Amino acid sequence: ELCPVCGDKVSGYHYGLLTCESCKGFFKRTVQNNKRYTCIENQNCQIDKTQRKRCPYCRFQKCLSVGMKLEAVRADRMRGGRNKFGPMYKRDRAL
DNA sequence: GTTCAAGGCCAG
DNA sequence: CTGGCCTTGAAC
Ligand SMILES: [Zn+2]
Ligand SMILES: [Zn+2]
Repeated sequence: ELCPVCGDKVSGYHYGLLTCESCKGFFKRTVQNNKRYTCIENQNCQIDKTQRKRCPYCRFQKCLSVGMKLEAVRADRMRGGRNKFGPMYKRDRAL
């Protein structure tokens, strides 16, 4: 399937839904360090595989827009296991 | 024992 | 900063 954010190849469920590996890394990086970006355009830049790197601000807005969850990023940076969205993913897979 | 989604590593 | 690959571990 295609990443709902940039269209790249999905690698699995990441923070609420299927996304590509790069967007998973980007969202993690962003939320973990409270990164704050600023768009030089009009905060409505188009995101695609070849432009996602051009504006992190709009890339992040899209991540939130499509449904990526801030709560899936762990405050205590705990490793492994499975979060509260475990069952949800199991349901999304079936349907 | 196996899954597999979340965190970590690091070459570029 | 980016993103492909690695490590971790509760849930099943
Ligand atoms: Zn993506
Ligand atoms: Zn923008």
